[PDB]
Amino acid sequence: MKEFYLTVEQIGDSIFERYIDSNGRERTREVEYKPSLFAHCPESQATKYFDIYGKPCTRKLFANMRDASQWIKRMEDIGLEALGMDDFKLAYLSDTYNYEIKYDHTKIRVANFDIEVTSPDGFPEPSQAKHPIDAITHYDSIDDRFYVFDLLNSPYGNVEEWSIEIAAKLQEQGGDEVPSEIIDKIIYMPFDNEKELLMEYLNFWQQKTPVILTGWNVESFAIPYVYNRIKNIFGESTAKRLSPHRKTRVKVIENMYGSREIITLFGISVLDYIDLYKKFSFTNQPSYSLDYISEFELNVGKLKYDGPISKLRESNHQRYISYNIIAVYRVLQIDAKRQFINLSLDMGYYAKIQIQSVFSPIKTWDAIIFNSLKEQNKVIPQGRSHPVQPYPGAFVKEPIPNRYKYVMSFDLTSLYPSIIRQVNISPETIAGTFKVAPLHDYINAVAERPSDVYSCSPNGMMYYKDRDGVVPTEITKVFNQRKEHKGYMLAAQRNGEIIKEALHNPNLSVDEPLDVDYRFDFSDEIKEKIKKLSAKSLNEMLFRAQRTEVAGMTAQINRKLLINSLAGALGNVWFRYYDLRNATAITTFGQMALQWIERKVNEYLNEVCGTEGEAFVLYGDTDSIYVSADKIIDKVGESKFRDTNHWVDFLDKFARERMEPAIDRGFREMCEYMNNKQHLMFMDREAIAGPPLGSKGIGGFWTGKKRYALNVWDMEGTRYAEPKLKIMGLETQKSSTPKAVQKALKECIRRMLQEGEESLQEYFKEFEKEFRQLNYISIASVSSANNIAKYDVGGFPGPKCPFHIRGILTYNRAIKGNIDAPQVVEGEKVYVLPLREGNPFGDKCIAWPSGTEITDLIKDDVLHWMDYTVLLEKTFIKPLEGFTSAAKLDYEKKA
DNA sequence: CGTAATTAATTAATTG
DNA sequence: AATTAATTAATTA
Ligand SMILES: Cc1cn([C@H]2C[C@H](O)[C@@H](COP(=O)(O)OP(=O)(O)OP(=O)(O)O)O2)c(=O)[nH]c1=O
Ligand SMILES: [Ca+2]
Ligand SMILES: [Ca+2]
Ligand SMILES: [Ca+2]
Ligand SMILES: [Ca+2]
Ligand SMILES: [Ca+2]
Repeated sequence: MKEFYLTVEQIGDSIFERYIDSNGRERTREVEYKPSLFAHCPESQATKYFDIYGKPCTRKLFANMRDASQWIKRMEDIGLEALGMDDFKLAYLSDTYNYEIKYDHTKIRVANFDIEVTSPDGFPEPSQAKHPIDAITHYDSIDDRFYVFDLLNSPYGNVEEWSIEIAAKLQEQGGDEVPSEIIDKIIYMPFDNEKELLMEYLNFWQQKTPVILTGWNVESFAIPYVYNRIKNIFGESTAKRLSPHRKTRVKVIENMYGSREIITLFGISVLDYIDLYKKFSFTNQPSYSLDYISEFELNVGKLKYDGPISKLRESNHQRYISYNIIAVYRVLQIDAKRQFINLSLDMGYYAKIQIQSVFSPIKTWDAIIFNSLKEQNKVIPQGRSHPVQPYPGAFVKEPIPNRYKYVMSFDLTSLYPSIIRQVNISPETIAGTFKVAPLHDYINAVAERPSDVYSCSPNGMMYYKDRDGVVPTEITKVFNQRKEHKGYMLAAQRNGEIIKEALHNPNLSVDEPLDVDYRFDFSDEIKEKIKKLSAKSLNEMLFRAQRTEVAGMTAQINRKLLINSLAGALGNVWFRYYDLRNATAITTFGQMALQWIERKVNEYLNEVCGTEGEAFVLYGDTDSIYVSADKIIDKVGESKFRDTNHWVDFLDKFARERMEPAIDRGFREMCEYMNNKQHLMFMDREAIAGPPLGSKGIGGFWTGKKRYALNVWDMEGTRYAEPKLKIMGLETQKSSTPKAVQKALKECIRRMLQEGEESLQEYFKEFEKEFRQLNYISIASVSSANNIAKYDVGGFPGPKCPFHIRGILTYNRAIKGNIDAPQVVEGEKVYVLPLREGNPFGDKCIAWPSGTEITDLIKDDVLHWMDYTVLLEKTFIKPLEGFTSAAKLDYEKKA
């Protein structure tokens, strides 16, 4: 097998590399890498190195990395461009791995761990690490074992050994319910004192040094805590042994009185799973406790205990250790499902960056582009300083607020990267400019044809057609990868719905789930077999389909983010190929494409239909159009339909056979009009939406831009077994909306679109009757807590203090002089509740850290002073008022 | 050190 | 309540 790197670092004039060799064995080497950079040279100098603009460059080979770096500084001061990859580890990696990397994950040491620290005086700050580490569980991917380091004796208590027997038993049975599938994988090690525990953990770490270090919050708690505790007890050089090169860097953050740190461990790539989850999951969560995320992703129960966590070891060491192990295993479970580590390795190795650089689209693209250009013996430009400037983006149509009964939407395939490729937008493909007519004139095809020679964008930019830009070239490759995974995801999704259909009529038999790969559409033979399966076999198959869909979702949506990020990167001053003309070309072409196709669809739909000048396109946003289908249904006649699936079939056929071909012809004209390099504006039907046939449901509605709801029966080829609500922007979608309110408003929308006005009125009353009985957490608002210090005036709200900060300031006054009540962390999320006037908290609202029961000392008071009336009006009634007024409905029977 | 467009909620001040 | 502006948070794309 071909070699691949694990980690790369620059220490002085040396590159330190851990790698897998041709026999699949982990190795380390130190290389005195001699880098190269380039300067522009007179034409009269024969060479093989040119910049992206085809200007001649001469290579300077340096004795070592410091002198290359020194050369750059020198070139800045003179004002002469120093060209080349100035990040030397990428340059090194590009030389040492002169090929598409094929990697083997089973050889990569992936490690997650977490630690427990008992603290009788509040949060144990990693920067002081003054309390003993009393448990560590460290899972090693290569061994596939959980190494459990348990402290038996501590200042805060001497405890008995942990029983794997009791651990294994379910909680019903008085056990700890450690999943049976990992029981046999636990290697348990108790210790007499903290010193040998830590010493043994160090040697262990030396034997089994992580390449990928992960876990939950490990970068901000576990890593810095372990590092500092070992430092205090043993000394810094001993703590440096966590780096396989005995080098670390401590980053210090703020913070008036507060101080937290982040350790960089040279020779390891840290991918904190919270950070992976925030970047790659495409959710926004009310809370980021592992308990909250585990429940969300895996549907597992919260890790319940009695007393505060600072007394859990003391009172129930057994559960203390079991919960430590499970916590570690839950992250593993989440990744088994989400597959983010895998995604990181894929992207990292494709780009030839340090794996931890996947968090950075700019860094990622810089390497991809560098490698792509290096292969052709071309030289990359030097990074330049730019001022930050606002620039124009997408077009959003103003909709008429209303109910819309039948709606078909259409959306463009991967729009921005498609524009990049169609127009040939790249730093080196710029050809010139033309005189700019109003966008409106290009939309209406009345403006003069910009160029007969070059590929054009309505912002005035012209690009060469006769060669390919590095940006179109490299975005195309990732796009194709994205396309493949999306294919796998949609088939998995379609397969899911087939299984869902089959669950309506489950057969009474004893059978097994079928052995199938879900990334592929079921064969007819398979579909026949599915119709004779039992619910048990069907339900298990469904779970597997859904799991396959999720993996395909991860793979496709993150590749989409990467490619869409290149379009954005053109507008970030830190990107080497930053150019606002190129960013503008993309967005302005986009604005044209959408409005252009709006005109074309209306024109078409007026011809068929036999109408004159009706606006069929009700709404659009960036790359999408929403088409009122009422008149399409009208022509054939609503009474002509047997059931819902009949008119859904009808519209589906009409879009596929009539609309898409008319749209394609429309965009081919535009491409010719802009003289583009390649036609790639592909717009296909997305949603078919409407009320169930024969019902009083309204089907859908808009309140304004970026705010609507649709009852969808078919989504880009997936025919649902049950209609799904497509709700965008509305409070049902916002993480700041109370949990119970999100559900109530969703059922409200469901009744409106599927059942009608009378049904809505029934639910409203029922919810209102039950509101005061719901759990206070489920009805609390949520918000991020930024700038708490800015508005804190002696514990009281300063000028312009936001409601949610006011709440935090009310919290902080309530918990003064109290050690074991949890503190609100700057930047984190908080639950928020209104308080009735005359409350003893002295203010109108209170806030406490999200994902946690409010501390017992004031829970009783908060529950009693909650303003349910304000709460209901603010979070539930006001949003519904907006939905219903837009849809011309009443939530209460009007007098 | 991917982007812009857009909403809703809330504070301050003003609307004779 | 009802604006206009400014800030903050959170979406859609
Ligand atoms: C989601 C997203 C979209 N956009 C812009 C660029 C997209 O091409 C355009 C349309 O967004 P989308 O339609 O959401 O995505 P897409 O067209 O790029 O990909 P798909 O094939 O699944 O439809 O909006 C961003 O700039 N950043 C983003 O994060
Ligand atoms: Ca814990
Ligand atoms: Ca799209
Ligand atoms: Ca059946
Ligand atoms: Ca879209
Ligand atoms: Ca599509």
